[PDB]
Amino acid sequence: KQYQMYVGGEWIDASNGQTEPVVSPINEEVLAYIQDADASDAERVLAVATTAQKEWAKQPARQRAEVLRKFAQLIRDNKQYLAELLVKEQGKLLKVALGEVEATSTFIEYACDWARQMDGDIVKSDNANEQIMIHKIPRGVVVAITAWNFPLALAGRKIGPALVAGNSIVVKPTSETPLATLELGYLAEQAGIPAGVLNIVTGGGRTLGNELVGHRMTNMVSMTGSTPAGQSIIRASANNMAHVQLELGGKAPFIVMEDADLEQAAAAALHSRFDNCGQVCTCNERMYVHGAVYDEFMRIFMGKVEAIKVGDPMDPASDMGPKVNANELAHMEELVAEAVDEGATVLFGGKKLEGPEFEKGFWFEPTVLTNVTQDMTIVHEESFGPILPVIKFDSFDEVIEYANDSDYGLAAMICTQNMHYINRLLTELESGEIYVNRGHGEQHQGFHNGYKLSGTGGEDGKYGFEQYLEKKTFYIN
Amino acid sequence: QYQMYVGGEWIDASNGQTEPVVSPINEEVLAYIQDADASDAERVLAVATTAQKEWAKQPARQRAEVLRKFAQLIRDNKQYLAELLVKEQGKLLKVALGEVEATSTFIEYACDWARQMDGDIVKSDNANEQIMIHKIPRGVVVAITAWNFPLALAGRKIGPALVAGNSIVVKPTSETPLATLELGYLAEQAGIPAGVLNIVTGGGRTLGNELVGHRMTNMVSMTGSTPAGQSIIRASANNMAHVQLELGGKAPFIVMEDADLEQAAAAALHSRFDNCGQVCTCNERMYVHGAVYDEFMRIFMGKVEAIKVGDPMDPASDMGPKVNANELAHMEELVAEAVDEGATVLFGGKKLEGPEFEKGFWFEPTVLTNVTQDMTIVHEESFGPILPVIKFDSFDEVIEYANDSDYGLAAMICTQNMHYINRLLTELESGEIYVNRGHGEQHQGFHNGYKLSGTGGEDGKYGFEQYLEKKTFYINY
Ligand SMILES: NC(=O)c1ccc[n+]([C@@H]2O[C@H](COP(=O)([O-])OP(=O)(O)OC[C@H]3O[C@@H](n4cnc5c(N)ncnc54)[C@H](OP(=O)(O)O)[C@@H]3O)[C@@H](O)[C@H]2O)c1
Ligand SMILES: NC(=O)c1ccc[n+]([C@@H]2O[C@H](COP(=O)([O-])OP(=O)(O)OC[C@H]3O[C@@H](n4cnc5c(N)ncnc54)[C@H](OP(=O)(O)O)[C@@H]3O)[C@@H](O)[C@H]2O)c1
Repeated sequence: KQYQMYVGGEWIDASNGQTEPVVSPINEEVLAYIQDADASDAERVLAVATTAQKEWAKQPARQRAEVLRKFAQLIRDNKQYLAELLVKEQGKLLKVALGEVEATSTFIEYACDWARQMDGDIVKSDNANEQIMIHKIPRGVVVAITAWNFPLALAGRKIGPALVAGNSIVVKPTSETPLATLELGYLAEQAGIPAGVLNIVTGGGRTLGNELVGHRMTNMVSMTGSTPAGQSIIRASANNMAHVQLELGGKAPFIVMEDADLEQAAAAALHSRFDNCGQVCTCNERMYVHGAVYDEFMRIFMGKVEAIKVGDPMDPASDMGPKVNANELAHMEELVAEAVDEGATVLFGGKKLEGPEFEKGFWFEPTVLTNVTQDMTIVHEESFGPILPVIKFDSFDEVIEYANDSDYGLAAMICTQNMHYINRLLTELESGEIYVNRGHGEQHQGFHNGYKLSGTGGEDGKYGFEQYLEKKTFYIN
Repeated sequence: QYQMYVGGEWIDASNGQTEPVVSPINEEVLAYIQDADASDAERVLAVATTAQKEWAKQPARQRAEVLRKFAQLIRDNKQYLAELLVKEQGKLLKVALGEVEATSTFIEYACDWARQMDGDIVKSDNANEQIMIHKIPRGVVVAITAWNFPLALAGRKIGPALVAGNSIVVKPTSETPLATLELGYLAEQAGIPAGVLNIVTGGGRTLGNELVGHRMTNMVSMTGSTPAGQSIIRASANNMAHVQLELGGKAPFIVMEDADLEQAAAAALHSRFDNCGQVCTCNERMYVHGAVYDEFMRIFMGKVEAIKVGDPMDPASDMGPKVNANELAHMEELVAEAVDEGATVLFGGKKLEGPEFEKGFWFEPTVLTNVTQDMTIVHEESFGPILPVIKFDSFDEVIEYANDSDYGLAAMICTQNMHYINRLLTELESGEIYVNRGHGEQHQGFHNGYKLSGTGGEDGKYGFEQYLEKKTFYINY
């Protein structure tokens, strides 16, 4: 099977003859080939997107919302096909995959509610017989770049707001897991999305993606991915000063205070690390446990970790599937060996799975490291896998300083029944997305917003949607 | 000789370095300033970070009252600060009095947003859960200013930054810092706590570059040339500070066939030759419909020939000097290049001659005619009293001409045709549009540039809110 690219309502090949394979993490089966365009394909799809946007913007916002609501429902109609495709290309549990498809639909349906919230401002002038008008208008062409952990939902997360607001979009999905995203091309056509309003091109992030983000025709970049790629895009955007909405890496601490409910805290900590095989940007990446509850907490928590069943993600008994590819599995092995080198203990796991049920695929054991000090690399380098270091602490001010000792500042989780600890978080905890007495997991109406190198400018909600519009100011005498 | 205002104290550059400040009127050395390099960035950032922690705890009404007092002290010393602006920058005295006033009203206007910082209570999809989105200060703001209105640009940024609970590190232009440095004295007089307002002087490419990329810089608000802003965007990859950058312009001034010619001629005259062309919204290319060209030009050239160039303290002067020798040479180079490309020097085009102008940097009001759209003077920002004039035949043509540009800040159009004015909203790629009047924006507006004219905009509601960060809480009960 070989996919094409969706450009201007047609299916076309990369102008270089290049393809790229897509490999299942479950069994290393080559699932399909995709086009592997390079920088020379950017201008065509941007020009097509530019032309289509002029007509799309003229459509009443209510019609745009009606088309996208149909698009989102067509996605829901094909939930089972798309979920099984996500399981095969990306490796997530089937039940998580079904949840990702639903989130794709709801990300689009949530944005449709903003179809009627684009009013401008009538501003009173200091000068007589004069009016100041501040209109909201589309930016034009949005470039949307996605990551592989939730590729389909990350696309809907950006398609929805961009098209509702009257923009056209050029989606460059991750090259690791683009197949389900490419299938949206056919549903876009079924829903009646006009030709060129939704484009899907596949190719190298550092070639095609880099050409798209700095291009003259690109008015906005919405991108999800690692911090180094986001930094490259920031540099590129100096060439066009396109608005950049970049949602990048995390190193979320999970803090268990002395007065936490240990059973609630342990279950929240368990899911927050091992959801999606650790491949969540809000994951519990470093667990801080107060020394007074350490022993009792860890006995509860470790009983949970040791019962995680790693297996085939179509098997309903599986609690954790494979890692997405060999590069990411190698990263697990290197983080573990390096942590042993700097003095840490491997309490559980810490190796790739052995045995007949796992000779194909990229399988890593749920891993807990102890005797970890704050300065070890595993406390600072994002893991994005099932590796959890555990650090003791003795006071709030101590763990706060640990929490902020980071280049990342996306998620943070804390379990405590002390309301004054929680109130100090507003001014003292340098994370943009804070969970109190529960695990990670954001909502469409929230604001997914990362401090420091976790991004520059948030996503979702009203403050995410508002970034897909531009302003135009009129001084009218 | 001036020092730098850091942490409530006055100190020298840690290198031994100083830099002269020269009057454009007579080339008199006015003062020496500190010429600090990158090695002074950390220290001023450290005391700003410390001072912000206590500043943000003050009730917002108290911060507004301190800033209101700061704004009135600036007004109290209007005559001293205006004459200082005249000597260091060369603007006309009455414009200098206006700039001082706009410095105070920039701050006073920002004090009105002191009670417009409410967060959001957001209904959760889950029972017994609350989503809270708080608005908080960003932290340390770095403020970089340009030389054409140095004191107002400072106040345009000091006002919103400090009202919102940030601290500020102001790096003024090295060409014209003196009046800006005087603010340090007034900040002590007003009771601004030590370290909330800091003023450091040094090269933008050394000290400024180190300030904008530093880990302690949460936001950059900068005004200046497009190449400098492109350097700041690249540097911001290192910290992902929010960057509010207000860069170059190339504003078209458009005279449609149905324009009130006398009204259009006067608005065009001031829009180009205000502040010797040193305004980012200046009329930089004049498009005149061929059907009114001769009548409009006879009216317009009459007004140009009446411009009196001379001493900016003399109330008879309508235009003062260019700011320095390099900017003056740029005037001579742009004219010579335009002639070599085929333009006519209809008027002016030379350094002023004769005794009375043997000292200082004096250039004549200059009009270039028989210009084609592709000449360099139609594309490269001049920022001086040079005006090319281009014929056109249709609205569609002049929209293409207007948009054929790397800049997209200001635009001016004179017409009676409501259909033309309505088409501007979708077809004219400028963020700040003036209809049947000249340039000049207002504090309640939104000063916003498309393309390489800047990132997000400044002033008003949407400028103020960029000085705030968000924090999202998912609180489970
Ligand atoms: N903060 C959030 O909301 C959020 C949510 C999910 C994931 N993330 C983060 O994203 C990362 C996920 O893994 P990942 O490997 O997919 O991230 P990645 O390697 O940085 O890839 C992200 C995307 O950007 C492209 N890329 C790489 N360089 C680029 C460039 N110079 N210009 C344009 N695009 C470029 C990629 O293309 P190629 O695949 O072709 O290289 C890919 O489509 C993790 O760090 C995770 O924390 C963030
Ligand atoms: N859009 C607006 O609202 C607005 C309003 C007024 C002026 N402008 C523009 O400003 C330009 C003229 O002013 P200007 O000559 O002063 O601009 P400039 O030469 O770019 O200088 C701007 C400021 O930034 C600093 N600079 C230069 N490189 C820097 C860097 N790599 N990092 C940090 N700072 C750096 C400068 O420091 P040093 O000069 O001391 O070395 C200076 O303080 C014109 O193009 C005009 O259009 C824009």
